[PDB]
Parts: sequence; C-alpha cells; structure tokens
Amino acid sequence: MGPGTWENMAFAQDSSAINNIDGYLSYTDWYRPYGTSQDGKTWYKTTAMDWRPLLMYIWPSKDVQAQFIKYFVNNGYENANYGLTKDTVANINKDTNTTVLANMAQNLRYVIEQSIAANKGTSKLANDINSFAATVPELSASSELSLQSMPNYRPDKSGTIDSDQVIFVNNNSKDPRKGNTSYADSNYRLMNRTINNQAGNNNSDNSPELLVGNDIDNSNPVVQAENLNWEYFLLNYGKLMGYNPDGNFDGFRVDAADNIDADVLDQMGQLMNDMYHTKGNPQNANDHLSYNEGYHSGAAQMLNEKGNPQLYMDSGEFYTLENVLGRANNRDNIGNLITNSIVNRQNDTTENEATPNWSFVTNHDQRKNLINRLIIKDHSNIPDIMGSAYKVEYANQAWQEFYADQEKTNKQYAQYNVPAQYAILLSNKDTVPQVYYGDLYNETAQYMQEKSIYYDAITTLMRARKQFVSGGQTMTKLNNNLLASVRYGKGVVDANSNGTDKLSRTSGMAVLVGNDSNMAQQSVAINMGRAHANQQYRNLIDTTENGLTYDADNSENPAILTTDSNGILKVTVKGYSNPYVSGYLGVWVPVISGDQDVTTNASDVVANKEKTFESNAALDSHMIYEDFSLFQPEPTSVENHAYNVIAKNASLFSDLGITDFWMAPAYTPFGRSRYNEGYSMTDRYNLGTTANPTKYGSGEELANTIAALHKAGLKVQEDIVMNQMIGFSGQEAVTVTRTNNRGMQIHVNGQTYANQIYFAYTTGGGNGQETYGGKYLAELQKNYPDLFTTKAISTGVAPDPTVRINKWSAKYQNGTSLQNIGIGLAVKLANGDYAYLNSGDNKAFNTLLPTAIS
Ligand SMILES: [Ca+2]
Repeated sequence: MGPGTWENMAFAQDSSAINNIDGYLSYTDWYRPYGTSQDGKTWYKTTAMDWRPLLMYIWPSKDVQAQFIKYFVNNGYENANYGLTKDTVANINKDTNTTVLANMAQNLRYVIEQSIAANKGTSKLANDINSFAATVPELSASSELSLQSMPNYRPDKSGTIDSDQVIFVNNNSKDPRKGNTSYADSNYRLMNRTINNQAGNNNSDNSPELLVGNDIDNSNPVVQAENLNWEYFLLNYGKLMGYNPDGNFDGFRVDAADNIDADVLDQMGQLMNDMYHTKGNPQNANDHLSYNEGYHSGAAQMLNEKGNPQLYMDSGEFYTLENVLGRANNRDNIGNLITNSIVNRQNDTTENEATPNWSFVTNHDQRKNLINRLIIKDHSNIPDIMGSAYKVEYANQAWQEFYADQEKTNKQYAQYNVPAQYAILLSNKDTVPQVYYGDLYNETAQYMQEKSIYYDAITTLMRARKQFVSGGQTMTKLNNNLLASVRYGKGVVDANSNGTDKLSRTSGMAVLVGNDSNMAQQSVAINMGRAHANQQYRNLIDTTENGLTYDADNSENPAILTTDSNGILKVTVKGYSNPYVSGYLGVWVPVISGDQDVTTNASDVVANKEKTFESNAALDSHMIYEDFSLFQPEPTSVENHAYNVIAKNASLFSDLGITDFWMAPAYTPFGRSRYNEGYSMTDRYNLGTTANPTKYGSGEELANTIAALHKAGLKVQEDIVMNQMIGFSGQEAVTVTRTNNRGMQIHVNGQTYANQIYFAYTTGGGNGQETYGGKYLAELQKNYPDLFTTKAISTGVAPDPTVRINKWSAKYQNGTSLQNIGIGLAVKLANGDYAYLNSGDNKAFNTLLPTAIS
C-alpha cells in the first residue's frame, strides 16, 4: 500500500513489537507501530527503537479518550493548526460524536510526534503518559478500592491496612470475556489454616491468612518442602556459603506464626528434631531455642497439644505490664500482674506445668505502633498518611518528640515505669524474657553509639537475674496498689523450703512495685522464705525523688537490711513521680562474696518423651535479646555495620546474661520498603554482599558475627519469614477478587470486583532463589526421609521435594495486598473480550487486538 494511517498498525503480532503480560495487554504499556507522522502527509517507518504508548491509540472508553485529549492539550500539546486548543477541547466528553473524537485523537498523535521530534525522544511523553494515567481511576490506585478512601477513615497505627487485599483464584476459562490464567491455578491455597484451625474445623481463634505483601501459599506441598530447604540453609549458613564455618544459626524466631498454615510449624519442629534430637532431650531442645511471634492466646493450647516444638509468645503479659504500669491515667490494678498472663504467679511452686513461653516489655512492632500514633496525631486530615502519603520527615519529627517525651516525668506518649516493667519481666518464673535493643540504646542513632536513659536500670536487673533469680515465685499485694514478687532461690521450691542446693541460701530476690504515685509512706513486710532467716540483703535498686539509686543514696532504705528469724524483710516505701518511677520500685538480693551463677543445667531437669520445650528451671535460665529496631539507620561506615558492632561487643552480651541472640531478618531488603529492615524482602537466600550489604552488613560479616557470639557462649536465632515476600520485579496476569484479610469477598463504599485479570507483581526471588532454592532437598530426603512421607494436617499429604522453587510466581501465592496499579489496566475490546496476543508460550486464545492497531 501507499503510505498512510494504516501504519498505526502493530509492526508485528508478537512480543518483538507489542508489550504484553502473559498474552494480555496493559493500557500503560507500549508497542511499535509500523510507522508514524508529524502531519498526516509524510509517514516514516519505525526502527526497532521507536515505540509508542498504547494510550495514544487505545482507551478503555470514550470517556477516557476524551480525558486523554483534554489532558494532553492542557499539558504541552496545543496546536491551533490541528484543531487542538484549550477551548476546542474544553467541553469534549463521553457524549462527543465518535468521528470527532477519532479525528481529534489522530490530530493529537501528529502534535505528539512534533513534540517527540522537538525533544529528540520519548522521555517527556513517557512522563506525561504516567501523569495522565494517575488521574484516571481505572488506570491507577483508586479503582483497587482501598478502605483508606472511606468517609472519615481513621488511620491504623500498625502502618498497614489489613483488609486491603486481593486473592488469586483459578481461571481456566475458554470464554474471552473471562480470560484464562491457568498457569497460576492451584489445587491448594488452603487459607486461614492458622493456629487451632489447622485442620479446618476449629476457627475459635479467627486468625487471618493475610497481612501485607505477596502472601505465600504455605499449604502448597512444594512450598512446604522449600521451607525445609530454607531452614536447613539458615541452620548451616556459614558452612554452606564457605564463610565462617561456625557462622550457623541455632534456631528461629518465627515471624507471623499466627498467619501461616500451621503445618509449617509442625514441619520445622520435625526437621530440627531429625537434625538435633530435641524431643525428649531438654539439653538439645534448649540449645536450639525457637520461639513463635503471635498475639493470639489460642496458640498456647495449640503448642501444648503438639508437645511444644516452639515457645508461645505471652502477649498477655505485655498488655498487662502496659495497662498496669505504663499508662499516664486509668491504670489497671497492680494485682493484674499476678493473674493476667499465660502463667498465674500468685504462688508458682511447680515445674513442667506452665506453657513454655517468651515474654517482653517492648519489641520492634510496639515501638512502631507508638511512633505511628504520634505521626497520625501530628498530621491529621491526611487519611492516607500510613499509605502512599507517608513521609520519612514525619517519623523524624515523631522521634525528636519521643526522645524529649521519654525523659519527662509527665510523659504524653512514652511508657511510664519502664524500669519496673523490666523488674517484673526479669524476675518472673516460667518464662524466657526478651529484652529490646531500643530500651538499652537510642535506636535511631548509629548502632550502639548512644545508651538509652534506661540502660543502667535494665542492665543492673539483667546481671542480677543471672546471679540470683531461681526457685519458686510468690506475688502478693501489700496494699491496693503495691505488690512484692519474690523468688525463693535455686533449689528452694516455696516459702517453707530450707533449700536443696549449695546456692539456695545466697540466691532469690524481692521485687517491690507500686503504680500509685501518691501512695502514702508506710512500712511493709516481705516474706523472703524460711530458707532466708537472719540474712543480710543488699539494696540493689531503690526509688528517690529524682530517679533511682544503686547504692541507697537518698532513698527510704539503707544499703543493707536484715531479715528476722522467720525470713521477713521490713521495708519503707512511698509513692514517687519522676522520669523513671510513677509509683514505687525496689529490688533486694542476698549479700554475697564474688561471683554467682544460678543457671540450672538442662541435663538436671525432668525429660519427657512427649515434650520438646518444658517450662522449668533450665528453660527459665535463658534470656532472649532482640538486636534491632525498624528505625535503625543505614550505617555511615563499614565499622558501623550492626554485624561488626555486635561482633566487637560479644563479651558484653554474655556479661549481661543474654543466652539467646535474636537477629533481624537478614534477607536482601526491597529498596522502597518503609524501613529496609528485612521483612519486606526480594531474596530469601542473599543475606548481603561486601558490595551490596543489607542495612546490617554482608553475609560474610554475619557469619563472623554469629561465630563471635558462639565464642562468647551464646546461641543465635534468625527471624524466619514465611508469610510474605515484597518487591517482586516481574508482573504476571492473575485472576483476582477483592477481599478482607481472610480472603472473603467484601464491598467498599458499595463497590467490589471478582474474577478480574490484574497485573500484579508476583515473579522473582533473585539469584539466591535460583541458586539455593531446593538445592538441599535431595540430601534432606536421603538423610531424613520421614520429612517427605509424614502427611501434613491441613492437606493430608507430605511435603513434595520433587519440584524445586527456583523462582516465585502466583501459583505459589494466596494473594497480595493492593499494589496501587489499578484494576482496569487489562485491555478489553469494545465488546468486553480481553485483548490477547497469541505468540510464544501464550496460547489461551487466538490473537485479538483493538481495531486502532491491527
Ligand atoms: Ca499468610
């Protein structure tokens, strides 16, 4: 043919000239037309480099076509000679005559080509297309239907929107109006098989499948085998990388244990028992301490029924500590510290009865909640402040406000009574307490460069714990707002025991805590027990008008007090109000010569063939340290890498009585994640390189750091993250439905969508997944064949090691949080059929393209 408008057709009907996503077209993608023109008269053939945006030629509707014309004429593409001025486009819309819109669109293409020629390229055009698309609901975030858009929406301090989700569903249709994404189909996707609902017949917990990101299908037997691979890798990290051969993790902190198919908790325990013989052997179990993160108390029952393969997280204790001691006003009664925990500590004088558990005063998420509360308060009338309108500058402001507030007596935002919260936590029986990095150090400074105001108090308690804390526990109210928490000492079962251990006499502790800052001065009588009659006690911590004292300086009691002939200690107390104490804090320990360690060895406690973890004196001898904050800064030098700072300070952690070191998720972070902390990760096996470290450092540094901690006598756990991945670079056509966090369809402002093709980012995993994914399965099957014959509860089938996951994609995923791309990107023809390009591996339909380009 002679040259003309037919040259708008695609140069070729394949991927060499038409961008596509599994055969489907996106309105924001580009193609190579056969030719182009600046005037409608002279036409030039394209080269392979001359691509154009599809939105110059095709639109989802007449409405959007008219919007495109209007937008471009108003943003640098005006030309009166081609009938395109601000006034000629002022009133065009949906109802404009079709041939008029087509003619204006053709004329606009000529004006666009003039602009491309003037600018010697398409870079301005590309920005103008992206800017235009952002104004069209169906080609941008708003059509996804965020709960953020609802009238008078209140932002959630968690920083994520739970029920901003889409699920991936099966679609092997032959109907062109429905499309087909059968490559992403699954026979699994068993959702919400969480906690006691593992078998699908007890949803008493109602714990959700979905949190944020691309949710991994942990019911898929191939995925279950891949988790075993991943666990094996982390448990042998240094050896397997050729880094420090002692740089291997000992166990796990299990992220989001309430939001993943509970099969994976069974399977993790099975692996670690196969490898290390943990079940029925307390020494081996405790050397591989593992602990599950969760805020659902139903997990305690679940874990007990399973013989306690991991520790239960006693979140109840955290809320009790905060509600009783930490509020400014409306404090719950002091007696709640006795009863409102997974363990009742009124008179706890037995062992192997309590649910094996870990407890805390603070963790990284709780500090985050507080800071986001402050951000939301500081910047109201911003409903998307915790989504796309979040700015780091607000966090910086919040932190300045926080540090100033933390130092005050009358705190507006920060917790009251932090030292007393820790005094309770660190003296409690039947728990593994967890200390928080940000309570010892100012967590936004360079790593460990600045001690927190609370460093002296907390470390005093940490060292004293190792020396003194053992035996039975009794917690007793002394008046309506004051209690005494007493430990009777190593080998001292209760208040009437004489003691059976050489350290019985010189161990034990009294912790006095009150939460009424106006409490009248009075004398109180503390029962230290029959093992401790006529005995001298040192005033470890006492309260003063301005703070705390460690040598009885300006407090109500002297440096040493002595028990009477019954073991009663007489103490003077009153209410105080200062930055450290709102109420009262006192701690007493036996006077001793030199060093003492009341650690109970696991070889000396009862072993039970049906149990892995047991809550007894040996497990109680452990203490966890959370080594990171979300607000930890990027390091300013190699020396300031957290891994290097940790290695250099290994002896300090030992000196503080830390036995178990919880390391941040070490995975390669998604660069655009809010905190770059490692939970939003693009590669599960790359833990950083010298050239591209994570926030914390390189993999080589990590392995040397683990070895240094091992040398100091600690065990080390890695935060393992099976729930989600975030930041995949590969898009995939998936069929989706708008749901809440349980995958149930919802409406938002009366609107919904179901079974819609959506171009989610789903595909990737990096070179780490390519190299290491499934790499150890054959050797695991050879050494531990039971791993792949034990039938999982939720599915009734074993993990499947016959397929290696070298690359993640939708078939291994339950769904995703809304990705802010739009639900109407997928091109449909005027009759409703999905456009489709049959080429290469994409054979679901015959080729069907919009008339404007074929
Ligand atoms: Ca999940």
